[PDB]
Amino acid sequence: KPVQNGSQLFIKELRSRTFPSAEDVVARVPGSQLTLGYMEEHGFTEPILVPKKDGLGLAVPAPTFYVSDVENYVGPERSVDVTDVTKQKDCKMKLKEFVDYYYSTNRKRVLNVTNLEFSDTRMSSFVEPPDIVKKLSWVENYWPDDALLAKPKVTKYCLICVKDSYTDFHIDSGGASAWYHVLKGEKTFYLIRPASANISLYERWRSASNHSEMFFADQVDKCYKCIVKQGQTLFIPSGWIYATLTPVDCLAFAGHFLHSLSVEMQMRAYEVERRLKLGSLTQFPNFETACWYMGKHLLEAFKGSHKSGKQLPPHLVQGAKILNGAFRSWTKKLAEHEDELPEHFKPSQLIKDLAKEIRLSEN
Ligand SMILES: O=C(O)CNC(=O)C(=O)O
Repeated sequence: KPVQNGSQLFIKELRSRTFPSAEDVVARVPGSQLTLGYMEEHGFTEPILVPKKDGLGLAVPAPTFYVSDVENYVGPERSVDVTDVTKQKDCKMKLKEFVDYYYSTNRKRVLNVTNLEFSDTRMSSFVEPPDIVKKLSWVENYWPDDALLAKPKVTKYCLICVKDSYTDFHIDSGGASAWYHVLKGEKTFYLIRPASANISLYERWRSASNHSEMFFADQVDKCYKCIVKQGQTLFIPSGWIYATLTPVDCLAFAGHFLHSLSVEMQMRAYEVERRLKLGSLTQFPNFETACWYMGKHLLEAFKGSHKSGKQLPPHLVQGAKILNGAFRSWTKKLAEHEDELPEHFKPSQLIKDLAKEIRLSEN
């Protein structure tokens, strides 16, 4: 039976299939313990489920917030990306038209909105990302408020998924990490660890002509099933390959971020991404610019290291090496990389300044 990913038959079969529980890799942590200390101690290599919002500093509206309200705050005439799940093709319509669809009592289509970034709408002020995200995020920490280049617009997403909707396996753009909060309903995540062969398998799969006919989880040793219920929050680490299935109508909020715990994986994903040459819809805008700002901050931290005699932790120094490599790669090359370079940056001087500083540290 040659079925397509996201088809009614596929979903039907996917619902009945058995998966190792995410009990094996996903840590349950109360909102208050999810601190910079916790993250630094553990290294954010595994998904984290926070069952209850308390202590997260997450701000969301009450579950009494319906799809019709989203239409009201966002704007019924706003253009929105809509995935037809069963075709696995994307299209664009008015929010009001999707809403009309959502409230139909005989939907003949399976349609989701998963790309709706609402930072530029009246709905923005109803949602604030978890404090830990603000703490880890490169953009939040290191992208100046007065920058000439617009911040990456990936901070506040509203997701509206109907029953039996499916998003196929993917790595988030930029190897970015993610938080997902389920406001109403539930969402099932299928989580695959970014072990080196898994990433390599994922690239070959995603680049195969007939990937939409192949269930990726069939190719890996372990694909963990994680149900995220109403009121719960999931944090997905850099590089994890995941898909989702929505067992009932679901409303969720989400955001993407880069952080210093996963410099290596972030660059890896980015490289996979630039090879696949796909997407251009869910892409992490100005990933490279965020890296440039981080390079600057690093050079500024290495230097402060001389006034402190307090060397930099190994993972930052190794981050420096990775970013410097990427910097060298993007420059003297080539003609589109320049478009992501922040004002008043001297690419050549930063690179040499960082190489020396890394040199000094190792010595
Ligand atoms: O639909 C999905 O599960 C994938 N979601 C996204 O990448 C996002 O916008 O956070």
